[PDB]
Amino acid sequence: VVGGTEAQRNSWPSQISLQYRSGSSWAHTCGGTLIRQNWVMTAAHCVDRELTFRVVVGEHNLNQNNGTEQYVGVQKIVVHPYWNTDDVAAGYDIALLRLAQSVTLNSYVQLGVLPRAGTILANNSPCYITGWGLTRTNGQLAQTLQQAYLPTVDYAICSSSSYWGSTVKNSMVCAGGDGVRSGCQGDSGGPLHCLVNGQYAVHGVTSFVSRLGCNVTRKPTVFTRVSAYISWINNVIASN
Ligand SMILES: [Ca+2]
Repeated sequence: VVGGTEAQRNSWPSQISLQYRSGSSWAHTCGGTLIRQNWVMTAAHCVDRELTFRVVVGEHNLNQNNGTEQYVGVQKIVVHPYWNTDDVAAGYDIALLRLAQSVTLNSYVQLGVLPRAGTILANNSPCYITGWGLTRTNGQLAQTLQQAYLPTVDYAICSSSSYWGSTVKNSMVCAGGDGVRSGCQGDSGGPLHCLVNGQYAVHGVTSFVSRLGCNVTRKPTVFTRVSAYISWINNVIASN
């Protein structure tokens, strides 16, 4: 997260850290959202490679023991059937991970609230992006969970020539673009929490930013619109 601030520890309890094994050590690569005690929602491009993955819930500081963490392996990876790794702009950047064991829900670990199917947010709706991703373009990961206020930019405006143009689809959500705050590498797969009817719901899965950089004016961070995949998500969890 570029231009963010440290989140209160465990204030976004559904946020998870997706890590892969590199030799005898582990490295954070993406964010994700705990949607069931044994299911995590993340981006398809995060699990495109054949690596050994593990999920960490209740995490805050990646390098220190916070006394709230739970580590669990990944038993199954279900990528959306239309996902095309060579065309992130085509959409479908979403994947569901079945955890090897069910995590224990508590003060630091809770399920994320998903939107009702088809829900579209009005322009400039209040949302927050969270993650341990780079704090600057071509920079380094954040040690502690970061958050940044990132209001939405409706489709009509985001898909115009002044912003992303035809690179964005109606199956995506755009947020930010103020040139100061944005998601960045490492935030991928993470949530976009938006205030709807008094509660924060996960409306987006961080997908991509401009090749020019993370925080670019009129180049909002783009997210997979969760509300367009509710039926798919329910069908996978109900038959797997
Ligand atoms: Ca920690």
